[PDB]
Amino acid sequence: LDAVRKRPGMYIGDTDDGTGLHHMVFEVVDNAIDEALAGHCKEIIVTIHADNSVSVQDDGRGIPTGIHPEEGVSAAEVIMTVLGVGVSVVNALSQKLELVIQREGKIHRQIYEHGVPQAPLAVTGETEKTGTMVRFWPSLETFTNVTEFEYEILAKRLRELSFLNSGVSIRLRDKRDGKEDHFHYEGG
Amino acid sequence: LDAVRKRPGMYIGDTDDGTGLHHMVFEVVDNAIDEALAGHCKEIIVTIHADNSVSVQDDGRGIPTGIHPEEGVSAAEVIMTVLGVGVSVVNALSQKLELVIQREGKIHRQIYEHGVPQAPLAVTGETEKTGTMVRFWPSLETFTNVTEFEYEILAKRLRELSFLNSGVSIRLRDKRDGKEDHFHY
Ligand SMILES: COC(=O)c1ccc(O)c(O)c1
Ligand SMILES: COC(=O)c1ccc(O)c(O)c1
Ligand SMILES: Nc1nc2ccccc2[nH]1
Repeated sequence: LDAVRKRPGMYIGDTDDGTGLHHMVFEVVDNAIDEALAGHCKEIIVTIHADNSVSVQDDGRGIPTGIHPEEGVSAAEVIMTVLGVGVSVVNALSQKLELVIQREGKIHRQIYEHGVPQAPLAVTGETEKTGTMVRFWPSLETFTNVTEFEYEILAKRLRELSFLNSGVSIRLRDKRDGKEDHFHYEGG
Repeated sequence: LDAVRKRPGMYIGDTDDGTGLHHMVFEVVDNAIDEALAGHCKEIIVTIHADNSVSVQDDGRGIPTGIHPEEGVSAAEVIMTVLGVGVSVVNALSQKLELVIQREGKIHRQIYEHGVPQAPLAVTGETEKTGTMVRFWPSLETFTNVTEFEYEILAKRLRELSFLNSGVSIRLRDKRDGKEDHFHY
């Protein structure tokens, strides 16, 4: 990920005017939609947390967790740490990123800071559900001037996205003020 | 550098008991000694600064600055960012590292933060002098418990090095309390 770290703007867009900041969310959402589309229930939830982190979760299959034969780490870690621009760009430019994967009856958890995993992906428990959750805190060493998420920017885009992605339920929650929206277009 | 950032302990040594912390200095010192050995005056100066950083300077020829033909960045940057363990390890585990190279009539400078160059190596002025200087601020995200340099730990090692590298003068200065030593065999 050092190539992204060296020139963040070339990968995410403008890091000073808020456009790159919001691009972080939309990159994660694109992955979540892809996950949601492969399942039959298809729901994603985007939450703006009070600490100005954002989490995106889907109830899909859960991204793969098995050890990659060549890389020697979990598939999820490979996706997060090897160079849409890819979620690895978001990970690189996040001061913290939490990953939770529910798959095959197991809960997998991992934490990253500035793209660096704090430990290997670990099975911490059991679950009856499936899905992936990523919560990230944009790096304040990279994102300057505009550092807080604008609800309207997210809601507008998620609304547009719902019409292209039929059957996918999209929820947006702002924990700073309690605002909620639900974008679900059932065409097709 | 992510392999280093991922398992700092495996590259530099224990990051909680002060071992790894001091090894950071010794890695830089190895490079400085090599550089000093190739020069005429043969002196390195190791300084513990009051803000808990350490600088190591030599009066050697200056490490190479030209663009690496294959990597496409300065040779110094290649050495600082591509995997003794190598100074790239120190760079990766330093929240800030400042590099100054005096060579071929010019002064060159570069800043890194957590091993990431903030800009390319750049010519900032002219000079008659030659040598290299690295000042590094160990990352406190990595180094825990023992975060302050112990003078005697540095002095002990530097003394051993002065006997082995007998033509080289080694100066140790502590700007916190003014203690200093001069190892020369
Ligand atoms: C590559 O997959 C991801 O990074 C990813 C997938 C699904 C999600 O719900 C999410 O928040 C992130
Ligand atoms: C690659 O060389 C170095 O990293 C290096 C060389 C000489 C020095 O005086 C120093 O502090 C560092
Ligand atoms: N604070 C901070 N910034 C970083 C950039 C790259 C790797 C680790 C880092 N820790």
